Amino acid sequence: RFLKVKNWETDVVLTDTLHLKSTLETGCTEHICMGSIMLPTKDQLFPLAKEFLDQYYSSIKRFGSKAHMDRLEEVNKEIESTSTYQLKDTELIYGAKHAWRNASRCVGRIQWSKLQVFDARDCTTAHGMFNYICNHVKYATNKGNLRSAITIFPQRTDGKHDFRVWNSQLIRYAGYKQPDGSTLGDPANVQFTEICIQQGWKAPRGRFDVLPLLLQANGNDPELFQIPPELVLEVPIRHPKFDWFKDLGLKWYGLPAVSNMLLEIGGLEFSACPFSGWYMGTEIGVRDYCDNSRYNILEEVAKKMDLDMRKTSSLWKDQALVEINIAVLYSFQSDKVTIVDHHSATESFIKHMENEYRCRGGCPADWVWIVPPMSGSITPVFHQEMLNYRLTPSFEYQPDPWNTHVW
Amino acid sequence: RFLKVKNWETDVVLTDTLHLKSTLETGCTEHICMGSIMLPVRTKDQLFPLAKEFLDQYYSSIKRFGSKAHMDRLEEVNKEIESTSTYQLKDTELIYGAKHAWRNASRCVGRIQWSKLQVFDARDCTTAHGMFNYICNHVKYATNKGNLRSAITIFPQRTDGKHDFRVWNSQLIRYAGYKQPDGSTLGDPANVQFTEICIQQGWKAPRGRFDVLPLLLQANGNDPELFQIPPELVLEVPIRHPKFDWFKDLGLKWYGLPAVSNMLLEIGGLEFSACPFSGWYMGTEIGVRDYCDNSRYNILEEVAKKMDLDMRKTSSLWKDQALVEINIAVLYSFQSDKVTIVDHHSATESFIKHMENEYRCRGGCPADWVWIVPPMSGSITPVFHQEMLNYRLTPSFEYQPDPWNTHVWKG
Ligand code: HEM
Ligand code: HEM
Ligand SMILES: Cc1cc(N)nc(CCc2cc(N)cc(CCc3cc(C)cc(N)n3)c2)c1
Ligand SMILES: Cc1cc(N)nc(CCc2cc(N)cc(CCc3cc(C)cc(N)n3)c2)c1
Ligand SMILES: [Cl-]
Ligand SMILES: [Cl-]
Ligand SMILES: [Cl-]
Ligand SMILES: [Cl-]
Ligand SMILES: [Zn+2]
Ligand SMILES: [Zn+2]
Ligand SMILES: [Zn+2]
Repeated sequence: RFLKVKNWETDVVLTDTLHLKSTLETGCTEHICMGSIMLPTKDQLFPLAKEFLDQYYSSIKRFGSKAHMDRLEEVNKEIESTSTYQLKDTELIYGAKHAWRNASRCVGRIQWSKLQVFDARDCTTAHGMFNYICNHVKYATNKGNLRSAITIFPQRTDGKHDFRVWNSQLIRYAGYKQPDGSTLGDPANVQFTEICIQQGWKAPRGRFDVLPLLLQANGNDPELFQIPPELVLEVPIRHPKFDWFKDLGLKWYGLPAVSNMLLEIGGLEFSACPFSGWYMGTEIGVRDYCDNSRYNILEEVAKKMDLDMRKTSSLWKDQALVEINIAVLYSFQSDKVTIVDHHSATESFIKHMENEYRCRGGCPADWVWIVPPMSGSITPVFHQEMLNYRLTPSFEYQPDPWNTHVW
Repeated sequence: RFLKVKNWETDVVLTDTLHLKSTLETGCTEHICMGSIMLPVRTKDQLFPLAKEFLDQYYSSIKRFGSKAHMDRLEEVNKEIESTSTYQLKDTELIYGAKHAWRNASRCVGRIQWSKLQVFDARDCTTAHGMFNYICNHVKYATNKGNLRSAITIFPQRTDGKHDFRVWNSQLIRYAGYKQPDGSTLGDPANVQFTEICIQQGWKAPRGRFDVLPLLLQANGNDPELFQIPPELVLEVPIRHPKFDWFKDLGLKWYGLPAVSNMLLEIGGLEFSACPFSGWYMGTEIGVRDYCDNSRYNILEEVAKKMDLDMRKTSSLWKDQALVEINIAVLYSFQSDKVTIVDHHSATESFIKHMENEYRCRGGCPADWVWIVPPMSGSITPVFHQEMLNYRLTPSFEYQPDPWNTHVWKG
């Protein structure tokens, strides 16, 4: 009921009391831990509404006030009548900021209160969606000086009028299977690229083709739109000491913008809610460049470095991995595009977590994701025990729309 | 029930049925996952089912389930429990149990080797002097002049909890740590408390950076006694780097035999509180944890200085660069001196092959991702993208409290 977490580097011990407000399931049981599994009605809605409105009213120091009670009744009334309800703007901004606050897999949550929420609940068409998105992209990008944002489209109704961004991120590179058997571009986006072509996109068939947006308004069939190239800030990748690095032909985009998740606030479901921040360097240099199912360039970089690749024990993979990550950071910094390295991001997070422990009573965190995908042990999060539990408002996974949408 | 795990690199999906045999708890609930928490006398009543469980597994493994030998063994154990409150394992059962506790060790990446464990039965041991002899023998055998062999030594089981055998050392071989008055630490900061006990017990500390600790050994619940391991039995490797000639002048060395001696072995409900076991090192345990943890030798700054990296900002990745160089050094030194060691790529690759084979033949392989993923370069190893299920099978190794915390002193 009071839970202790220890830091094995500093001996510091912290007490979590926030977990007693956990609600959704973890996937784990007393018999089996699923901590490393990536995906482990009117009657239903009012409790969720109440739970949310109670936390909102508590947060502005107005708990049990007539204004609190009157909103509970109003929402109760509207649920009884319409089977759903509408959030006040203040509630929407609170709910969104808190869904980020509660994202146990996010190392960047120190920034959670500074989120810019764009309310797009008046949107009715895919063209309208496209406009809201370009606006979000321009605002978030800010000529390289990135600002966090989320844009919130209309909430689910019957579940057959869903708004969805079919892209998994607003900005991402196409993937194509070649007669050769190999893959050109990003292998992660092969499927989504084919649907784009099936829908009518003229693919440039290159290595770094920014995908078009495929947008679904009001449950209608989704539509293609090209983001104005001038709004997609990209960074060519060079290394501060290896001149040959640039020749590998590498570049990436400055804006990480997740667009396939669902935002849940007070039982209400926001199926299109793209949100963006800025990159931690390892996301591009370790995952995007170096996963075997991604650009997979470790081999080619190690070769240009003339490392000995005869035996794994030379740590050639590791040497190359560092230099690739050095080059990413260097390139973003030289072009004045916001980026954070994993030492700085995790130090910031440990500061955030201690802040949350004193002020909120805990900070749900998923160690498997919070510890960076390289040099884990030499970052201050490795030795930090974490408790992982689900608080609402939250971001949730949802299935890809092509598996569900009826044409 | 069937449980699926996926590999996000290869899309290979595996099905777990072995979790149905799980017992003890994880610490987790449907409301809270404690997957990253490091640590979240038995009655006749609880003992016979534990024994039966174990002997059913044992007789299955040998294709003799339900046999006359099986049933006679259940009955023989049952009555021994009735009349003595405990029972004795056959040697065959002990070997099987120990091998399985390793096979079931969800935090161990080295499990491909589980079936080749040399088991030394020390249940006839009665004194600390006897323990010391058993341990020197274990060390000499396991070390094998640098061609390392896995081994475990098993001392008598717990009886009433007042007569425990305990190795007070957390590992058989480890370096002393000394807190200086100015607040610095000489040698290994992990062993300061234990070093202090040793000294209090009469150990004459050399007070150097790499002093091999004496063994502190408790037999039959008696006060523990000090013994120095013969230096000729302690294999050590001077650490140097294949390209950087100044690396040797850091004065680093490490011991070749990792030998955990503070855990408890549970088999068939019996508790073996002194069961030191050893294998060989994965390079990162020395180069990442032992050398570069801030609470350990903490040499990252010194190495980076000598390399003349840009240390003005974390974003040059100077710490990562030095980390890789130190780990390169450790593996190069070990290989050159022909002392068994495994790099993290080869170890995790072997583990994945082990794990898949365990799914085919056993219906699962419980694994703790937090420990299985190496402490550097996680994502470029094949375990990072591997979903794992963590649950507890017996026989097992368990944590137990440090003995200076519970021991009743006799004087
Ligand atoms: C401001 C800069 C931000 C940074 C540096 C950052 C960092 C990260 C990282 C590194 C991960 C996954 C671990 C990895 O990729 O290695 C992640 C996950 C996540 N973040 Fe952030 N984040 C930022 C902003 C945001 C914002 C603005 C939101 C929402 C408003 C958000 C919500 C999430 C969620 C829901 C996940 C989990 C995604 C999933 O389960 O797939 N983050 N974050
Ligand atoms: C043969 C070579 C072996 C290798 C390379 C190896 C490797 C490792 C590593 C790397 C870890 C923890 C992860 C880390 O420290 O970064 C570990 C943990 C562990 N291994 Fe092994 N292992 C070996 C042999 C053994 C043997 C012989 C046993 C027992 C019979 C054993 C049982 C365990 C246990 C119980 C843990 C968890 C320790 C704890 O919770 O503190 N391993 N192993
Ligand atoms: C808003 C925001 C900003 C920012 N800078 N970064 C993000 C996360 C984006 C992200 C995108 C993808 N495709 C995969 C992962 C990790 C996928 C993963 C992680 C682990 C630990 C294991 C595994 N199998 N997969 C993270 C969001
Ligand atoms: C028999 C054997 C052979 C072999 N090569 N290695 C071992 C494991 C030895 C070991 C010893 C210590 N002191 C700490 C750890 C990990 C400590 C740790 C890991 C993680 C993931 C987090 C954390 N806080 N602490 C492991 C046993
Ligand atoms: Cl990405
Ligand atoms: Cl990934
Ligand atoms: Cl160690
Ligand atoms: Cl550690
Ligand atoms: Zn769990
Ligand atoms: Zn990856
Ligand atoms: Zn450590």
